[PDB]
Amino acid sequence: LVVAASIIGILHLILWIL
Amino acid sequence: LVVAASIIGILHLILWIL
Amino acid sequence: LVVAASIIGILHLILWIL
Amino acid sequence: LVVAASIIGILHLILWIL
Repeated sequence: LVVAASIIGILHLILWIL
Repeated sequence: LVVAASIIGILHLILWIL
Repeated sequence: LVVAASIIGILHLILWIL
Repeated sequence: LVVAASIIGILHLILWIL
């Protein structure tokens, strides 16, 4: 769960900045 | 907490995409 | 961190629904 | 991951309130 949340949170957070 | 956050984060993230 | 994130995530998520 | 998510979640959450 931490590995998946880390991947989705990273890419998910980047998309918000864009 | 991880199990609940994982369920809410998954469904919660899906709702945003829609 | 999990205890705090759980409290902020819970109340933080509720505020979004409202 | 928890240390990084905690830093990004904290500052990331503050930016939303502003």
